[PDB]
Amino acid sequence: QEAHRALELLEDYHARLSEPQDRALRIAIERVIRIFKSRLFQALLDIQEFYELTLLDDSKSIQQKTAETLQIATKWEKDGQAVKIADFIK
Amino acid sequence: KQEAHRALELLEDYHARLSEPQDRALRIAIERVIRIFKSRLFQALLDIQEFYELTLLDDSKSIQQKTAETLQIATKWEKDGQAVKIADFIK
Ligand SMILES: [Cl-]
Ligand SMILES: [K+]
Repeated sequence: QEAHRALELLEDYHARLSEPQDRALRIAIERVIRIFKSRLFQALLDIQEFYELTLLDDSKSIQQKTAETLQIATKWEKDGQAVKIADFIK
Repeated sequence: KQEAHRALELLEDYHARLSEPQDRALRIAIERVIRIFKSRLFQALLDIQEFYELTLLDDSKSIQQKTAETLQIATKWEKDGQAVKIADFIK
């Protein structure tokens, strides 16, 4: 169970599922993989957006960049431990 | 450039280049961002590990049950942008 290889292992399990009676599972796994990649991509865009808006803008002082960096850490730390209670349609 | 896959690499590089003492508080704050982001990634990968070990590698579950659990997990992720998620909530 090495965390950095968890998706690799799932990919390899997918590759091994070739029997017709396992095909609905294989398609469901393909959907997990797609949605997981989208989660990772969105997470990376969170870094890209911070990097652009805060760190590359050479009109912001080091002090302002620091403040913005501290606020994003604070926010992400809260998000990290937040618990879902509901979702809303559309 | 903004190749998304390289976002953390570029952040790490910016951190490495912030070496003047008047930039040090910004350097420390960026290192905190990097730690917190890597922890987010690590928990996400544990979500897959937990699924793999508890659903897929459990030989006592039928294919039907494994399919249902697989669909469930992706649906939850799919709904996360419309989710109400409360920080520091009551136990
Ligand atoms: Cl995430
Ligand atoms: K998340």
